[PDB]
Amino acid sequence: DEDETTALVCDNGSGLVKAGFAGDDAPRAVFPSIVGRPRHQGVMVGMGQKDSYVGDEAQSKRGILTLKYPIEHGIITNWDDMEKIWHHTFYNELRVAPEEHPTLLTEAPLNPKANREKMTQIMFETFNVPAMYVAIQAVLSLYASGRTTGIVLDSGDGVTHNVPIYEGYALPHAIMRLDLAGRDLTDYLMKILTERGYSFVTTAEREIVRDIKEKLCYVALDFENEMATAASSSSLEKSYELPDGQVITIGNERFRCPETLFQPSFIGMESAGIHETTYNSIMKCDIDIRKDLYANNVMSGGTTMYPGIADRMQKEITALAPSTMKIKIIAPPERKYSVWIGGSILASLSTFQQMWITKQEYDEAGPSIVHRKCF
Amino acid sequence: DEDETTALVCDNGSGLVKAGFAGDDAPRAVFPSIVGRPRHQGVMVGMGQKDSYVGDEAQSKRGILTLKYPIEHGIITNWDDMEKIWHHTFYNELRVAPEEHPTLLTEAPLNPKANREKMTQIMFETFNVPAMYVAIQAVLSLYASGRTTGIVLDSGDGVTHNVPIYEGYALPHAIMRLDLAGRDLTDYLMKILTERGYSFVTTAEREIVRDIKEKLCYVALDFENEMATAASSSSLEKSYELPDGQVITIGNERFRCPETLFQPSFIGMESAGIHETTYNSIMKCDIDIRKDLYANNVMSGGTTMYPGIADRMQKEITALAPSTMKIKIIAPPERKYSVWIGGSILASLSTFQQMWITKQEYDEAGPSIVHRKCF
Amino acid sequence: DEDETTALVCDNGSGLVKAGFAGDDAPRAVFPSIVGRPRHQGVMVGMGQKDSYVGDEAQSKRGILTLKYPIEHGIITNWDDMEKIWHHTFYNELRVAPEEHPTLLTEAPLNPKANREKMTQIMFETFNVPAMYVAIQAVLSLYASGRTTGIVLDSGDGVTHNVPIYEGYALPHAIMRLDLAGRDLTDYLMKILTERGYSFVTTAEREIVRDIKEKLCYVALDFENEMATAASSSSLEKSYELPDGQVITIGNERFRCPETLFQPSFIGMESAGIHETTYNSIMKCDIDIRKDLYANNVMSGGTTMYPGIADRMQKEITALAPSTMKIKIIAPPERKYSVWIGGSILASLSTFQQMWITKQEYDEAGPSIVHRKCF
Repeated sequence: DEDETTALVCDNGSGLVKAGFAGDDAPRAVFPSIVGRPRHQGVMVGMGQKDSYVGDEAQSKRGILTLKYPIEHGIITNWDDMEKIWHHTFYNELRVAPEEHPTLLTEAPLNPKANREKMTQIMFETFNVPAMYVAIQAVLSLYASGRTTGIVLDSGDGVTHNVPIYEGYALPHAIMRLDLAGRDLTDYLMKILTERGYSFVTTAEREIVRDIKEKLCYVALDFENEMATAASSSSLEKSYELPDGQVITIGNERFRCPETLFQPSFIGMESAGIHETTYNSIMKCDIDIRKDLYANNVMSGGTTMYPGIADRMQKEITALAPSTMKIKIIAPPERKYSVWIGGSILASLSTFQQMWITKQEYDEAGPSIVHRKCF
Repeated sequence: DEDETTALVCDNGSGLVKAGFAGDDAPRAVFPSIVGRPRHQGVMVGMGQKDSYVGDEAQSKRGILTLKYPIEHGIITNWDDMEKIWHHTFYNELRVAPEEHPTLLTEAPLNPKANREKMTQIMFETFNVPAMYVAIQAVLSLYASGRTTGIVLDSGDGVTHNVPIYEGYALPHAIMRLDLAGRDLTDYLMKILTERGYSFVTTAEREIVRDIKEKLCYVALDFENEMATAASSSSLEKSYELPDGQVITIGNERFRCPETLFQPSFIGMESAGIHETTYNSIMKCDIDIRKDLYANNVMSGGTTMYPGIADRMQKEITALAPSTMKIKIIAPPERKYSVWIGGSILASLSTFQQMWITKQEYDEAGPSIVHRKCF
Repeated sequence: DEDETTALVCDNGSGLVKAGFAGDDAPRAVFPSIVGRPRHQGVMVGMGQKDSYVGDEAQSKRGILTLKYPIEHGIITNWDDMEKIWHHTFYNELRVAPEEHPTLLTEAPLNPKANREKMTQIMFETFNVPAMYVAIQAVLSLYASGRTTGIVLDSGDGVTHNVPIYEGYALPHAIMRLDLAGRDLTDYLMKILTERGYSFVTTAEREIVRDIKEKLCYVALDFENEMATAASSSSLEKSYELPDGQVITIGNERFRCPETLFQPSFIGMESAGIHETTYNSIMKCDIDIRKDLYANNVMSGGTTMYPGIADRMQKEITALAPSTMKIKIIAPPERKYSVWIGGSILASLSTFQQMWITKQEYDEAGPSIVHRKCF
């Protein structure tokens, strides 16, 4: 017990952190990974004039901020903010003490040697956690699927990826990435709205554009019919209500914004997203593994979650792929949190006492062991 | 004992003083802060030529006096009138010997350094009280509400005020004063009662119109339905008996005077009243305030008390505010007295023996220490 | 002539409307966008029961009326009120027959388009104007500067904006609206005056504090020093007398409010103010047009007319900008009407007989052709 369920899992995600204990099905703490600092002196009536707090406190909610998004594009960018974040992860969010709990964290698909180490320097030297672990975001998604071989295509908030997996780890020459994903299409949804209207330009009109992404967005299975069919009498017309009585008629719009992730092109770079990108990821992968991977293409993230995406993947990657390979997407129900759940199962596991990085090993060898125990 | 409840508390309020001791629920002395002086060499009563009268004395004998008001616009203008008043406060009202009682005097929330220092001068250097404290009114009103988390919107008699507090650090650029309040409203009630027919000609016809305000009046929860239906058959008629048996019927007048505190404007520019003035005791500074403020919006003072003001505030700030904030007003029972009460409870506090400004601290260091021990 | 001078222009701003004819240097009608409605049945001196008043006439009757603001944040939220405004704009304000008059009406930087079109319905279907145009406000401020290319910051009433225009094409991907502007930076100044020493009595006096910003208010070149400096001996001290004998000794206040536009502050509204939000508008638009953006940064609008604001802008954006790139503000003398002057010239234009959206095209194809004629 004392290790086995007290183990923690804390996905440092591209916009939101997911923390908890191990062997929980779904995260104990979820928060926008943002800290900031005063542009002016200012107090309320409350307690004592503090320097920086974190998350939904400073995001739903950021006036005197200088917003720092310290984990940009899934690689922890600022470490004074990150530390404050983990302080908030324990002594606010999980209501626990660091020296008591081993932690499992996730990292970037190409997290550099020394950043993985920088994580480990802080987690022992300020946080003093008794044991710890960090595993790559993608391997944990395929592990939440529970397949040892495959190809994960992660398009969460600030990063799109493709990582083959076969019997244990990843393949960095195949591994694709893209810096435009779950965020970038929400603002773009505001454009397509602001070609319809909209107008959404308060903060409270901008952060609701986000939610309209989550509901009203679809991925068009054939844009040729659909876009044109929207403008007759038809359907496509849906609506939302504002904080007041104004209806938000959105029709010939709903499907335009996800389509982007299925061909992001922009004047003198072509940022080919989701599909051809798998074919070229697997075409850099092992030739004997390819077959399985064609059938074991799995998705994860916020912006893999739009309605229509799986069918849309199913037709597309096939048209590209060599017709003897039985191809098939695995995009499970829980695929916005899978990165974490893989972690949870990876910690509450009878074998895992071997794979912990401990107190002692750290003092003896220093952070490079956390690289060498991984690969 | 020798300090504890020998400790005095004395609110210098814009028209009214509240003196007393530490550890009392309700003020021991209360008087109208008028200073009279005869316009005639009139050898008076059981003692002949008197230079002055203070409190109700000055209010009876007005016809022979000139009336002075030292705490005008929140602050201590002339220090001979003040000192006369405090001599009345101790040597007449409280009946104490000044040299055995620590005092607490209050201070107007934008009380200049030297003005705090000048209360500090007179208490020790002439009154010779062994110890003292000067206290930011909105911090005493705060405390009394069992909270340090809560924005005082003081609106007394000659003052409106919104002061936000960081455990003492009362923000020096969100604090507000706005002098249109209980006095402006009383003269308004006279005005409207005259349009109605009536003649508030003499002093005996004039000071009754104040008390009518204090009790018979209301704040509309919507000004349409009220200020239409009242002019018919309906309700809303109330009546007062005079110094004689002539009844004074008030119906379309009653609820206009408190309404004023919310909505002036006519034609020109763009400005605020209570609600918008609390929407910019909002827009000011700190990132991690807000969620506290909107839910913990307090009120205090003489012109806060008229029936309807809480529910009227509660709709109003909410329509202005972005609709993710859980908003809630707080308007306590005793809210023309809180200013003193939390004062009193703050002097009978076990933590306070560091805080008292003493004889010695003053002979060693002198005046500024009262400010420097606080802000 | 028959088209040329008889063309109208009517900038529907978030508080004030600006109207007139083609060619004219300065607007023929400037009115408050106040539809006021009665809470009463009754008759005025010589005039019977009307359902509404619009502009100044409504404002004068406040006590008996309910006011609304239909063009909140720049966007037409209620169409009963809007239609009432335009009906007043022709049949009262511009004193002409609409069916003889092409009209040019502005629209917010990213307006609604279902609303550009709803505006296109009412103007033909009820006001039968022979032709008309709807024009993007900020594009008309760069058009008052006679340029095809430049980034425009328009901070008018409850509108603040950043628009990058390249060769007559307003890039919707960088367009900020901020929601702290000419109003918000008055209502606050209102009360800091009152903190010091003031009050505003009854139904009218709220609306003197825009004139106070527009005349007195300074943008300090350093806030830390100036804050202390004001409270020493120093200067800052000047005074404004009322329409009665109350002097407004404002000194220590005068600089604090224009400063707000260089980073508005509280919590549930991010507002990196003026400087960073331009940088983050420009950096959404490409380098080969960034050279023309940094040289061609523009400001129109009431509150960007501040004493200090150009010089402050000049230091403040440059501290964020990549260092060799040459910057200079385009903030011309007439920058509180520019939006209408863009319109007036754009009607008085030899080429425009192809660019009128005609009587006929409307009956054949309907409203969206007015957005499709724009692009």
